[PDB]
Amino acid sequence: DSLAPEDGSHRPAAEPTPPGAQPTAPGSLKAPDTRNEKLNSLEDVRKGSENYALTTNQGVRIADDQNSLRAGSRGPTLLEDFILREKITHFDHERIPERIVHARGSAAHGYFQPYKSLSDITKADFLSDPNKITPVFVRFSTVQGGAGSADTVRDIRGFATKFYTEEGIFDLVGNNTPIFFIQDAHKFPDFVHAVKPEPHWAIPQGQSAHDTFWDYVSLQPETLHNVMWAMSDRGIPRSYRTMEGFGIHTFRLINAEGKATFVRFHWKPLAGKASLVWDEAQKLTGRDPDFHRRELWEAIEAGDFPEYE
Amino acid sequence: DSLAPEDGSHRPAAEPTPPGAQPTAPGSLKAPDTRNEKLNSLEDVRKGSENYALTTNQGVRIADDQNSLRAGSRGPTLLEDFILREKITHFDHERIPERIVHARGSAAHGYFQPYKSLSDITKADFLSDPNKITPVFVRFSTVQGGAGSADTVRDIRGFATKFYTEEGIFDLVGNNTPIFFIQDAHKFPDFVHAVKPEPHWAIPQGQSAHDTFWDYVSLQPETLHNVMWAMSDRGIPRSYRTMEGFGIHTFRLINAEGKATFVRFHWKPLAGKASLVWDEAQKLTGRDPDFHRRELWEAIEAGDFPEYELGFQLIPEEDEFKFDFDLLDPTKLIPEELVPVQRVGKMVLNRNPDNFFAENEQAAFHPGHIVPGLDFTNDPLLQGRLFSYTDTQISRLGGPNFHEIPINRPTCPYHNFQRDGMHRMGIDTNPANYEPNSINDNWPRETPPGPKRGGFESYQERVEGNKVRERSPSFGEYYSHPRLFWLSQTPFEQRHIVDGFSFELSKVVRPYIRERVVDQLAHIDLTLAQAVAKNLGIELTDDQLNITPPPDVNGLKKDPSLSLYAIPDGDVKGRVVAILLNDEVRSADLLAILKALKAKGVHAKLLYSRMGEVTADDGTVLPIAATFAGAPSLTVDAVIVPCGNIADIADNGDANYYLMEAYKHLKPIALAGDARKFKATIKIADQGEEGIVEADSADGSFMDELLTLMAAHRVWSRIPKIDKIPA
Amino acid sequence: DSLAPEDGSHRPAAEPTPPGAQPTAPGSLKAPDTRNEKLNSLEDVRKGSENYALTTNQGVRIADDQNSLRAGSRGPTLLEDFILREKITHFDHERIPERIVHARGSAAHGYFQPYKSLSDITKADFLSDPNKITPVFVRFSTVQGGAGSADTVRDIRGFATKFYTEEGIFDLVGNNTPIFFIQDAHKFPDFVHAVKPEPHWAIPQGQSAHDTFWDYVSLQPETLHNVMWAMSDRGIPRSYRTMEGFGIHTFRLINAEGKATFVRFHWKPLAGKASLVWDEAQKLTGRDPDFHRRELWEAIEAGDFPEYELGFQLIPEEDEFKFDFDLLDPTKLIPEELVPVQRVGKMVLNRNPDNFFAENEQAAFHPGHIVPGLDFTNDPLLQGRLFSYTDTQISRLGGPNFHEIPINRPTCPYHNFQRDGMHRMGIDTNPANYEPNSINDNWPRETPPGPKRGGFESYQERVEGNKVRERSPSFGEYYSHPRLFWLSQTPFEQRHIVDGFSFELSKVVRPYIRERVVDQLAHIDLTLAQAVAKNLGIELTDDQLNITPPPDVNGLKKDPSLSLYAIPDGDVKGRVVAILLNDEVRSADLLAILKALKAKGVHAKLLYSRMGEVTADDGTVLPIAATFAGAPSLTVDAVIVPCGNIADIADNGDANYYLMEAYKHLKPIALAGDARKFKATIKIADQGEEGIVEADSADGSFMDELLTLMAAHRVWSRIPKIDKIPA
Amino acid sequence: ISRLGGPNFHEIPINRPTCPYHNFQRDGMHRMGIDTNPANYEPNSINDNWPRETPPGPKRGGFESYQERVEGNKVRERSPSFG
Ligand code: HEM
Ligand code: HEM
Ligand code: HEM
Repeated sequence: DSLAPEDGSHRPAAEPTPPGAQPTAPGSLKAPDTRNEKLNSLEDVRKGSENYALTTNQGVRIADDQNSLRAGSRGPTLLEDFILREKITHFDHERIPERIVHARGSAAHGYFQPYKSLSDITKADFLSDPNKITPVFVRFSTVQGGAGSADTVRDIRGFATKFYTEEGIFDLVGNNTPIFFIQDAHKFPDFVHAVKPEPHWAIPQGQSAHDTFWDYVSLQPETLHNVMWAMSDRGIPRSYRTMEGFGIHTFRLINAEGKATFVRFHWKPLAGKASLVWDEAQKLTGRDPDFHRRELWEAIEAGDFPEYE
Repeated sequence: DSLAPEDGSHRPAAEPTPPGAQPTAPGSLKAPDTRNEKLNSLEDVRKGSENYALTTNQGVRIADDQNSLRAGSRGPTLLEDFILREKITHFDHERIPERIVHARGSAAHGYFQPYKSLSDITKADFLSDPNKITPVFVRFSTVQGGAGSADTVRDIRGFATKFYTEEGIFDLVGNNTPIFFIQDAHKFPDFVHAVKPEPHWAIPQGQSAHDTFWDYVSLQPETLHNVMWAMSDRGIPRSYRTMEGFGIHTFRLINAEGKATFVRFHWKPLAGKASLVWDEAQKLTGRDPDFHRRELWEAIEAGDFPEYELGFQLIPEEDEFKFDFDLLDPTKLIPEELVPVQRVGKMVLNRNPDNFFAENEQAAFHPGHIVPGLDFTNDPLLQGRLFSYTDTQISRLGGPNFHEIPINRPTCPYHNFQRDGMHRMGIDTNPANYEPNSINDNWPRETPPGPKRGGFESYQERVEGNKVRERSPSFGEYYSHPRLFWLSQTPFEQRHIVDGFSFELSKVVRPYIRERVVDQLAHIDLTLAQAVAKNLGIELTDDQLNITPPPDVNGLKKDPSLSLYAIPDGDVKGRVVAILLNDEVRSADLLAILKALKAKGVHAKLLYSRMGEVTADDGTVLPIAATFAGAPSLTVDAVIVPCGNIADIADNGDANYYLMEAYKHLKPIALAGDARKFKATIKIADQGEEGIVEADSADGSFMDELLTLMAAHRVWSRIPKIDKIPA
Repeated sequence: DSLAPEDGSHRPAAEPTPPGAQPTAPGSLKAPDTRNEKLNSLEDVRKGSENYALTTNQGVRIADDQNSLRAGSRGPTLLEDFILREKITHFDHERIPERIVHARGSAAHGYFQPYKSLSDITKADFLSDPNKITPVFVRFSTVQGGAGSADTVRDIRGFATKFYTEEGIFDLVGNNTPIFFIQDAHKFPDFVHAVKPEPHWAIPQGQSAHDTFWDYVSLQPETLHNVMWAMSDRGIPRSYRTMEGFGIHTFRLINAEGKATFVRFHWKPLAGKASLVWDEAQKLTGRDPDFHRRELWEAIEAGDFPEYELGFQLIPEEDEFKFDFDLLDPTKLIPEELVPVQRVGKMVLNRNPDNFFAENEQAAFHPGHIVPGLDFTNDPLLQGRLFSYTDTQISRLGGPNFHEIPINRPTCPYHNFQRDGMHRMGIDTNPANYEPNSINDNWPRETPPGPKRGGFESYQERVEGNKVRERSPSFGEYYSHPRLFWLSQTPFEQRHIVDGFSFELSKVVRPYIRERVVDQLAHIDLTLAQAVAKNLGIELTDDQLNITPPPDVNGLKKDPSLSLYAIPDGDVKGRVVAILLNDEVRSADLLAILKALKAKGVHAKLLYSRMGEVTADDGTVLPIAATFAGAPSLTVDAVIVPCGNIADIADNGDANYYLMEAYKHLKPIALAGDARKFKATIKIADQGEEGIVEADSADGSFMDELLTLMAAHRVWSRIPKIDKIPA
Repeated sequence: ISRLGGPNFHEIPINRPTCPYHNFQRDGMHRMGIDTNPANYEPNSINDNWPRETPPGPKRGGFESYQERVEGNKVRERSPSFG
C-alpha cells in the first residue's frame, strides 16, 4: 500500500509528448537519451531518489519525519532536536540574491555546430570544424521584473548563451533587440533605476509605464531608438522561440595571422518571428504569468526544439 | 534653466489628496507633520537631496556623471575610474535575499493604544495605560509568491505588526485566517515546498493550483481547514484594509502576580470585511499586479488610514480542556460563539515609509520577540517558529546585527555583552564584555522580574512526559472545523468555495489527485463534494455518498463570525468609483455625483477613450485620470455613467465592455438619462433590475440608491443572471 | 554589596599615566576631553553601560543571565529559549573575514595640519590652510601574518592614514619602506602566495624564511630591492612610532590652473628612527606577541603621542625622464639626495579607539580614495591597487555599504543615487534615484571642477600606445637600487643585513634555492654575497666573483637617508627602562634614578623575583610591576641595577640572565655600588667598558651617562664582544 | 551558515558523508547537488514517497531518541546538585 496510483499515472512517459498530455518532468527523466558532453559531465552531481532512505544531510536515516522531539506528546520542542534544526535551517537559508537585472528567466540545454570552418576569419576553436559539437546552456529572460514577475510583459528580452568550448567557456550575452538604451555604462544604474520600480513604494512590477522611466527617456534621447523597439510588438514576443537575438556591440574576430575583422552577432529564429498584441499580452500576465517559461518547457518535452541560427 | 517644470507640477502637495490627484511620495515629504517616536528616531539616518552636490560614497564631488574615464573621447575605459567602479559596484550588490515565504509584502508606519489598562490580566507595559501610545510598523504580504509576484492572488495573507514598546520590541506575526495549514513545524518546509513553485521548472507563481500542493493536501487532511479558507473569498481580499487578522496560536498573558491566562490575538478591520471574486482577482493580477500595495499607499496619502482593533479571545487556565478540540492545535479555530473577541485597543496606520528597500524590505519580524506580560504555549507549530525567525536573518540581512538596521532598532534602551557582528554599528565602551564582571561593576545588570520594568521570566509550566516524536492524539480530528466553516457561509459564499476548488483542481494534471481531494471533501460535506465532483466530471460512489459528517463543534451548527458577508459591515469610506465620461457631460449630473460621493468619503476617477481633457456642457474643464482600458472596472468598486453626448461612447468597445465586466463581477452600476441605453449590452430588461440604478438625471435619490448598493459591497442577487453575459 | 572593589581600584584614572600604572581603557573613558570632529561624529553610535539594564537586542530586560530555560532544574533545554538563542547566535556570528594581507594591525585616532597653504601646487582642500585641522584614523600593520600573528616579525610594515577631509575621505595607504616587491599588480597574488604560508600545510606564520618565498625571489630579481630592506633592521622596528612611512608610487598634485606636479609621499617620525635586532625581535614575538599594539596603546595613554611629519618629494612634469630609473617603477626609490623631502604638515595620534573590532577591524582603507587636488600616474602596481581595495570590501565587510560603517563614514556631506546595499543604514528621501531627473529638479547635482569645492576631474594625460601586456623596458634594472641601499648602510647595519639573509636562507630546505639567492646577491655586491655564502657554506665561483657591480644611481655612491642609524636621531621620550630591585634598595639611588628619567620623559618599570612590594632602606614602599621573567629585558630599552642588598639577587638565575640578554642585545646597562659585581656575568673587565655605566652611587653624572647611551639607542661598539657570551 | 557561507556546507568535499544522503532539502547558496526527484516534499505520491522514512531497528534503522522521562517546570535555574 503505497501512495502512488496503482495504474502508474503519477509518472510521465519517457517520450516526446504534447503540452497537456503528461505531467512535466526533469530533463534527465523525461528525455534520458538526450546527451552531450556538458550534460554527461553533470552526472557526478545529480542525485536520484527511488529506493533510497530519507536522511539528514550527514547521512543519518530518519524514522519519523512528521514530528519535533518534545517532552511528551503535548510538550515543548527540545533544543536537542537536530533533525528538526537541520531541516528548518536549510529551508531558512534557501534563497539567494535575485539578479540585479534579468532576474526573471527561463533556461534549457542544447548544442551548437558551425556550418563550415571559420578559420579564414577567426581562430575560435568552437568555430573551427563543422563536426565539432559544442554543448550550450541558454537562459532567456525579461529585464526589469523580479524573479517572480510575469513572462509576457512589455520589456526587452535577454538571450544568453553559454558555449562550453574546448578552449574555454564563451558567454554570448545578448538581447532581443539590436541596440541598447544607453551609450555609456556609467549611466547604467541610472537608467536601470529609472525603469525599475520607484524607490519610495516599489511600483510598478515589470513595467516601464511609469513616471520615472519616461522622465529619464525624455531627458536622454539616446534612449529613443531602443524605446521604439520596446513600444513595438517586438517587446511582447509570442515565445522565446519566436524572437530574434542580438549581441549588440561590435566585437572583433581574430584569425591565426592576427587579422581583426569587426563583427556583430545575431540569432535568427528557425521558428520565425511572432509576437502577441498588448491587450492579449497584458491580460495573459494575469491568466498565466509563467506563459513563456511554460511554453519553452513544453515545446522541448514535445520534441519542438527551439532552434536558432 | 533647470529640468523641473516652471509651474512646479513635478512636486506633490504636502496635503491629504485622493488616488490619482498627485504623484505619490515618500511619507516624510507627503506627510511631514505626522510623527511618533519611531519615526522621529529615524531622523539620524534619513538623507535629503535638495541643494546638495552629487558625490562618491566617500564624499568626493562628481563633475561629470555622464561618462567613464577613457583614453580619448573614443578609447577604452581605464581601470583608474574609481567613480565608475564605485557606482557600478554598488549597483552590482543592490539585491539581498527575498524572504523564504511572504516575500511579497507592503508596509506602513502608525501607532496603537489600549482602550483601558490591562494590568488585571497582563503586565505588558504597552497595554498598561490607555494614554501610552505605541509606534508600530506593519507589513501585510502574500505567502507563496516571490517579492515581484502579484498582489491579488488566491493565497493566505500575512499581517505582521512590530510594536516598539518601552520594555522591548513586540512582534505580532499573524495571518488573515485564524488557523494554519499544518500541525507541527517539522513539516513546515514540506508544505511550503508543496505550494511553492515546482522544483524542476519553477511553475506556478503565487498559485496553489498545481499538482504538488494538492497532492500534499490530499495526503495530509490536517491542512483541509485552512485550505477551505483559502478557497473561499477570504483568500482574495479587496484591500489589506478589508480583512481580518489572527495570531493563530494560543499564547499566554501573564500579570504581576504571575497568573497565566490563555489568549489568541485578533485584528478586526474598522473598514469591515470585503473581498474580490476570482475572475476579477485573477485578471487584476494582470491589469495591476501592485493593486494592494498601491491601494494601501494611496489610502494612506488620501487620509483614509487603515485602522484595526486589537482583540483577545481569553480562556482561563482551568478551561484548557473544556473544548472538544485542543487549544494547542493550530489547525483549529476557537469559535467566537464559544469565546468572543474582546476589543482591547486600536491601531492606526497613518504614514507611508520613505524608502521601500530601507524600511520594508529589510524589516525583520519574529514571533518570539515577545515581552514580559506575554509567553508561549506548547503549540507545536509555534514551538517551531521560535527557532526559525532568528536564524533566517543571518543570511537575509547579512548577519547577527540586523537589529541595528534602522527600522528594526528598538526605541527603548538595549545593552548587553553581545559583541561584534558583521556590519556592527554600535561601538561598545564597556570595559567589560562579560558578566559577572567586577571591572565595570557588573553593568549592565540583570533585572529581577516584577510588576513593571522587570526582567523577563517564563511561566513555570509543569512539563511531564517522555522525549518523543509523536503527534498528540488530541490533534487527530480533521473535518469538523472545515464543516463548521462551510456551514457558516452564505449560499453565494459557498458557490465561491465550490468554484474555488473546481478551478484549482482542474489545473491538477494527474486526475487521481483530483479524485483524492474530492474524497477528502466528502468527509466534510456532501453538498460540497457533489458540486465540486460535478465540475470535475466525477461521480461520487455509494461509499462516498454515505460518509458520516463530522460532529458539530461543541454543539455549534454555524458561527456567523466566519462569514465575510453574513452580517455586512462593508464601509464605503475609501472606496473608488469609475465615472465614464463623454465629450459633452451634463455638468449638473456630474456636480451632484461628485458632491454626493465626496460627502461619504468615496473617491472618483474620471475616465475617457483617451487622455487629456473634455469639456462639460457648461464649459467646466474635466481632466481625464485614465482611459477606459487604462483603468479597467477591475480597479473600481462601482461604475457611474452620467448623461450627455452618449453617442460619443455608445458604440465604443471599451466603454461597453467596461460595463459588461463590471456587471459580471457583481458591481453596482448607475446610468443617468440616455446612458440607460447601455442596459442593452448588459442584457438587462427595460423594467429595471436590482443593482442597476437608473433615472432621468443624477439627484438625491439616484446617488443614495447607488451609495446604498455600495454599502452592500456587491450585488449578490445578480449571480443567477451573469452566466448568460459573455465577459 | 557589588563586585567592584570598595576602594575603586577597578577603574583607571582619566589622566595621562605611564605603562603599567593603570589598567588600560577605551579612549573615550581614558581621555574624554580629547576630541575632533570625527570622534564627536561617532557619538551617535557609542554605547555606554553604567546604570543600564542588561537586555536582549530587542530591548527586553533579562532577569537570569546564568541559565538556559529547561524542563526542570535538571531537564533538557527548550527550543523556546529565545534569550539563549539570541545570545549564542550573536556569538556564533561574531567573526568576519580577516584582511587578505595586513590582517594583523593596530590603530588610533588623531589629526593633521598643514604647515602652510599648498595652493601653489595642489587644490587639495585639506592642504589649503594651516588652520584647517583634519581628523585622521591610522592603522599600522604587518603584511603576511594573520590577525592573530605576532607584532615583532621580520616583515614589511603597513602605514595607512584615513584623512576625513571637507571634500571627501582621502586614504594614504603606505608602507615602512619606500619601494615594493613587485612591478605589476598582475603578479600581486603570486608574490603574496609565495610569502604567505605554504598551501599544503599552512606553515610558517608571519615569516618569509621559507622555501616558496625565496624560490619566488630567486626567480624575479625585481623583488630584490625591497627584500634588501626587509632583511635589514628596517624590517623589525622598535615601535610603530620609530619607523618611516612611504606612499611608494609617484602620484600627481593638481592645482587650480590644472598644473600637474609629480609627488611621492613620506611620513617622517618625530620620534626618530629605531629598530630591534633579530634575536631580540624573534624571541619577543614569544614573550609578548602584542608588543607593538601594546606599546602604541600605552604610549598614547601615557601622553607620548606618536607624531609624524608629512613630506613630499616633488618632481616637475618636465623632469619625468631625468633620472636613470623610471619614476613609475615602484621597485625604485627616489634618493633624497636627488629629491629632498619637504615637510608639509604634521599628524598627531592622540587617542585610542573604544572598541577594537568596531573601529580597527572594520575600517576600510583604499588608495583610490583620493580627492580633487590629487591624481594617479601609470605606475603599473598602483594601477592595479585601484581595482582591488573596493572589491575586497564586498566580502570582508559584507557589502557595498561599508562606507556606512561608523569609522568609515565621511565627515562631509555625501549624496547620490546609489541605492540599497546589504545592511543599508541611510534612508533616501529623494523622490528620484537617477539623473538626469526632473522630478527632484536633478538633485543632487554634478559640480563643475574648480579652485576649491569643485567636481573631481582626472588630469588629461596624453595616452599613446597599443593594447599590450608588456613590461616597460625602462623597468628592466634590478640591482643598482639594492646596491645603493647597501652602500648607504653603516658597517653594523650591514652585518645585520648579512645575518638576515643567512638566517632566512638557512631555513630554505631545498639548497639549490639557497644558491640561486646567493647568485642574485653577487649581482648587487660581492662583500655581501661572500659573507652570506660563507654562512651557508657556499663557495662563490670564479664566474660569480667577477660579476660586474651595477651602476651608481645617478652618480650616487650612498644616500644617508637610507640608513637607520647613519645620523642617529634616536629620541628617549617614551622609551622604557627596567630597574632591578632587591629587598633593600638604597632609596637615594632610586630617588635620583627616577627623578632623572622622569625629567626626560623616560618610563621605568620596577622588577623583582616575585610580585607585591619590597621596602626601601628608608621604608618607602616600592610596588613591583612584574617579575624578572614576567617582563624580560626584551621589552625594555635599558637596564639599571641600583645598590642595596645585592646578596638578595646576586645568585638569582633570572636576574643574571636579565643582564646577559640585555648585554647580548646591545642595550645600555647601569650598575651602582655593589651591583657592579654583576659585571662578572657579562664577562666584562674590571677596567670598565663603554656601554656599562658604573659608580659608587647614582648621581648627576651616572644618570647622564646612561641617558646619553640611550640617545644612541644601542651600544654598537659592543658587537665584537657578544659572541663569547652565551645568551 | 556564516563561516562556510551557507546551509550547504555538508557538500564541501571534506564534509561530504561517504554513505548515501537523500532528502527533500533544496536549494542552498552554492548548491552542488542537482535533485532529480519530481517531488521536494513528503508525503508525496508523485514519486511514490521516495526517499522514505525508515522505522528504527537493530542495524540500518531510523534514528529515534531515547525516551527519557522528563518531569519538572519550565525554569531557568542551575541544578542544586551542581553546587
Ligand atoms: C549591451 C547591452 C546589454 C545586454 C545585451 C545585456 C544582457 C544581459 C542579460 C541577457 C542578462 C541576464 C543574464 C542571465 O540570464 O544570467 C544580463 C545580466 C546582468 N547584466 Fe546586463 N546586458 C546589457 C547591459 C549591461 C550593462 C551596461 C551592465 C553594467 C554596466 C550590465 C550588468 C549585468 C549584471 C551585473 C547582470 C546579472 C548578474 C549576473 O549575471 O552576474 N549589463 N545582462
Ligand atoms: C502560525 C502560522 C504562521 C503565521 C501566522 C506566520 C506568519 C508569517 C508572516 C506574516 C511572515 C512575513 C513576515 C514579514 O512581513 O517580514 C512570515 C515569515 C517567515 N516565517 Fe512564517 N508564519 C507562520 C508559520 C511559520 C512556520 C511554521 C515557520 C518555520 C517553522 C515560519 C518561518 C518564517 C520565516 C523564517 C520567515 C521570514 C524570514 C524572516 O522574516 O526573517 N513561519 N511568517
Ligand atoms: C604599493 C604597494 C602597496 C602598499 C604600500 C600597500 C599598502 C596596504 C596596507 C598598508 C594595507 C593594510 C590596510 C589596512 O590597514 O586596512 C593593504 C591592504 C590591502 N591591500 Fe595592499 N598595498 C600595496 C600593494 C597592493 C597590491 C598590488 C594589491 C592588489 C593588487 C593590494 C590590495 C590590498 C587589499 C585588497 C587590502 C586589504 C583589504 C581591504 O583593506 O579592503 N595592495 N594594502
